[PDB]
Amino acid sequence: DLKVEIETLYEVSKILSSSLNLETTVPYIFRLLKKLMGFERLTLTIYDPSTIVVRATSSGGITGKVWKHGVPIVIPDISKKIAFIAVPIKSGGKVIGVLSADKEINDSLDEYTRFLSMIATLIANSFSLERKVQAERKSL
Amino acid sequence: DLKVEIETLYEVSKILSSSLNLETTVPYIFRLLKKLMGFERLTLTIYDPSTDQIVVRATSSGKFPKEGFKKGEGITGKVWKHGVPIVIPDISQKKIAFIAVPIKSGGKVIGVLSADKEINEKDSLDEYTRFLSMIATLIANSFSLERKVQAERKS
Repeated sequence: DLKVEIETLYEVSKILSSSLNLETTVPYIFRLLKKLMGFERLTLTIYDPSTIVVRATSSGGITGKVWKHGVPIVIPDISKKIAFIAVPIKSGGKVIGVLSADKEINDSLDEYTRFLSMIATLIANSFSLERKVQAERKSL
Repeated sequence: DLKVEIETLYEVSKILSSSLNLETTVPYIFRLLKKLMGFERLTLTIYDPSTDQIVVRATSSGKFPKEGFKKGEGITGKVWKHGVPIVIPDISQKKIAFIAVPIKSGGKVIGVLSADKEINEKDSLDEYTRFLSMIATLIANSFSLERKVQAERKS
């Protein structure tokens, strides 16, 4: 399965390195996470430091604490168990959003969390870069 | 093991996604492949299709021949232009392998990525080659994207 992880990480890495548009990119990423990793009910939200710029959701109140303290929250069993993961999207020193998902497990959960956190960080950077480029267009 | 490849891939992708400029990017990437994967004397060369001149040329840390070539680079002269990975498991003339993976965007190959690896019985040279390809593909994409940004800039 650790091979499937690299494959997924690599695939999302390609999507990002070739496109500076998160609002089309994210859906592709969710698709990958859902098809390979087996996530579900994925959801992302990113707020402009001024305030809510981006929002996406998967197909088919705890997040609040991730904004406050900017640390990964997890609940191994909501009631095989269904876990709920919510990692912080943080770049520029602040937390700018949260990435969440469900993952039915039998399996190591802490690994899925470490992974979903890797995506959140990659996404955090792309968002920053997309805004930097928009800034150049604004000046001109 | 794969746990190291994941971290390394994650680290390089965390760089490519932070800036468009390749010249300040590649340096960090080479420093990772060297300290995590155990590569060395890595080199990246991207050409201009029309003039066949060098657009990008980055080399890692370490001793390079007085002439700038890597012994392996001189050997595999412009063979990368076929879009196929080249490898010489031994460069004798522990083993020292040389890997050269093609950088291809927009269909055409536009450069090469090379690295030397001190292999042994415990590590597979075939796996390292596959990994260097992933990096080559990511680098190609960023190069492509930096040009698209440079284009919309002139307009």
